[PDB]
Amino acid sequence: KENICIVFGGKSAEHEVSILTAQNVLNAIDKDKYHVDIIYITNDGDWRKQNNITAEIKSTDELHLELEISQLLKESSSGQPYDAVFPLLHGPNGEDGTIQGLFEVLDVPYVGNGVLSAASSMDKLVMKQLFEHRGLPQLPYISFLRSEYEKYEHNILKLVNDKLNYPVFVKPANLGSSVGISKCNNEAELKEGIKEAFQFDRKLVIEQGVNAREIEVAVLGNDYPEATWPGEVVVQLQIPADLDEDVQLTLRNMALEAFKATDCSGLVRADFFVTEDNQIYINETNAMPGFTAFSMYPKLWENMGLSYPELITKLIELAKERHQDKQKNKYK
Amino acid sequence: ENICIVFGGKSAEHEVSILTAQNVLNAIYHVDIIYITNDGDWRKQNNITAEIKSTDELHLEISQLLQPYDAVFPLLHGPNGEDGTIQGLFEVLDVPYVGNGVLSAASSMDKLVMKQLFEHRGLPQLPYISFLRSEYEKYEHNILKLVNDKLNYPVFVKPANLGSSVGISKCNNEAELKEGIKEAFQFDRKLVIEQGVNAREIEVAVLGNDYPEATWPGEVVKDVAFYDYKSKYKDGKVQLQIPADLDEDVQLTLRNMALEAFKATDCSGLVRADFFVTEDNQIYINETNAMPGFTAFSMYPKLWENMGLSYPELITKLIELAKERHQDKQ
Ligand SMILES: Nc1ncnc2c1ncn2[C@@H]1O[C@H](COP(=O)(O)OP(=O)(O)OP(=O)(O)O)[C@@H](O)[C@H]1O
Ligand SMILES: Nc1ncnc2c1ncn2[C@@H]1O[C@H](COP(=O)(O)OP(=O)(O)O)[C@@H](O)[C@H]1O
Ligand SMILES: [K+]
Ligand SMILES: [K+]
Ligand SMILES: [K+]
Ligand SMILES: [K+]
Ligand SMILES: [Mg+2]
Ligand SMILES: [Mg+2]
Repeated sequence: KENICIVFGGKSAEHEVSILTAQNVLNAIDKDKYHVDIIYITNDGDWRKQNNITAEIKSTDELHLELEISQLLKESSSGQPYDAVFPLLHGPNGEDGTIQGLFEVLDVPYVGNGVLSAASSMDKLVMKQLFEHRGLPQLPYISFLRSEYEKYEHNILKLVNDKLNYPVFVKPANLGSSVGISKCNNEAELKEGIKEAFQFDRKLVIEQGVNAREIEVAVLGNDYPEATWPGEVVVQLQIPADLDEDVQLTLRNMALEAFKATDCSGLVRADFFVTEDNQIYINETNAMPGFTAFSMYPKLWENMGLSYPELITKLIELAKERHQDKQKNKYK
Repeated sequence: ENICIVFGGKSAEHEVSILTAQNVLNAIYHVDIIYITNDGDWRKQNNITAEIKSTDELHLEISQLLQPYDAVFPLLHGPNGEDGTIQGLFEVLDVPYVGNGVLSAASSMDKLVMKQLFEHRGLPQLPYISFLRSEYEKYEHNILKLVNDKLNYPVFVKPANLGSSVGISKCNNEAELKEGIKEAFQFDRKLVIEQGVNAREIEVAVLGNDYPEATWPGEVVKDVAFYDYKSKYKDGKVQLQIPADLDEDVQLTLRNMALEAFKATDCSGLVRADFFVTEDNQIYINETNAMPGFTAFSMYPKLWENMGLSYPELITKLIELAKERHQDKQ
């Protein structure tokens, strides 16, 4: 058997769905193939651990678990070091690169994106700037800092009025999912949206609004990633999405380009806007997308013939490969 | 107030981090130090009341190693310290720290991401190419032909995430380029190859959080063209000049470029911007460094001394910026 550790919970608003995700992942892992330990991070930051999961998780209640951090991750309960650590955290303090940096300092192998890819895909501005260098189409947008807005509010609003068309969307640069995002139908709502998002962040983006369908593509791999056929979020899903053949192939190639633009590893989900006349814009990539048994990312791969337990195993094997390829770097 | 100095690191710049730590300790508070060996082992020594006489005497649970400290001051160079990794550990433990955050340290260490962000900011750069080890094995031929068609010999092959000129080689033709690529791949999975330029090498120091300030530029006056590892730390044939012999408008251009490069990676605390200036007065930016060296051969402290900010004041100012940034997070 191989030794795996699941990390879930976290100082997050999505604390409960991370626990729900852990139940689906734990119940999908073949216990005869993997020795499984779990680490539960409470809403206060305390780390708690339970050893050797051998039965099915019957309720999300029993995953609420009620030693130092380096000791919990260093050794499996079998005594050996873990072969892979699978974090299932969402939002800030989870997919922002911090816990990945902790994994790197402690030299533990882990599933998913690394420090650079997680942090660059989290920051809305950096994400768009790397997409633009790659040549990916994006909606017109403006960005500025809180310091600049305190002094140049008049000039910033004049640029928005000229370059963009209403409605517009105001988004904080480094916050959680749908946290501080406001659709603004006039300039009065625009200024109120800027004040709301600056109350918790120092950097802002303002996007041109678009009338389009939301199409998503799932990517899996390290150095030779593969993309799925696209799906749509009608939350109800439609897999595969009803698209023209040339749009389906364009989106799969763009998802591979977005994966490379942020130097991703393991997985990513590329979300697009597709209008009625087949105009394509990339919205964002998700370093740790929804991973429940009914989420879009696993269902997109099920349509490709990859089952949920096989997807979990493939991500673990990618974690081992990325760790091995890191050791062959010289550091002396 | 209690400060903790972290130095060493699992990095090819290990010895440089030790030399940087000696001067920061000798010029700086209740001071504790943590020595990370070249293999990644943490070793702590409490209370440095006396003066550090040699680099040799600095060859000495992580959560318990970190009254709690008012600020932790990392002096790590290169991977596993200057690339966002140890900054993420500080974030999880909710401990204030000096310098750049997770994203800023990571995006400035990776020279490819750095160049792409500098390009979007509008900064001038030399023509370059980048590729992964996986791509070079399946596409070696057209990659070497892309160097011939897009770049111009001589070229400089570099690992993406390193410093102190480790892994860099100047290649005058395709035969030397193929050896430089094989050598650079020993340090990283990703490379950058730049068109070479004949130019003077100028550096500018930046300091601050939401309102950074930049110094006057200085020049690395040298006889050799390649400022390699031996030229940087092994012998004193190279002389620094602060400020540099440049026109007033050229010096002001370099300050404004350093501020834009600081903001291009959303820097916090400090950064050092390095430039190339040709004989016909053309300007390219080379790189920025999230934690520049503080060795006797370094320039970041000397650049701020010329501004009237002495060495002990520079250390204190960096600690204040760390406490300010931490309070804004909480
Ligand atoms: N395109 C180029 N043209 C001419 N010289 C170059 C070029 N690229 C690199 N060099 C030489 O290599 C040296 C190091 O370059 P670079 O800044 O890329 O490496 P580094 O290790 O990041 O530097 P540092 O030690 O400051 O971190 C420079 O001082 C310069 O002399
Ligand atoms: N420019 C836009 N035009 C139309 N709808 C948008 C635009 N930007 C965001 N939205 C809507 O807002 C939702 C959240 O936007 P997104 O940037 O994905 O937030 P997050 O990254 O926090 O999930 C999306 O599902 C989308 O439907
Ligand atoms: K994102
Ligand atoms: K750098
Ligand atoms: K030539
Ligand atoms: K340099
Ligand atoms: Mg979204
Ligand atoms: Mg450097």
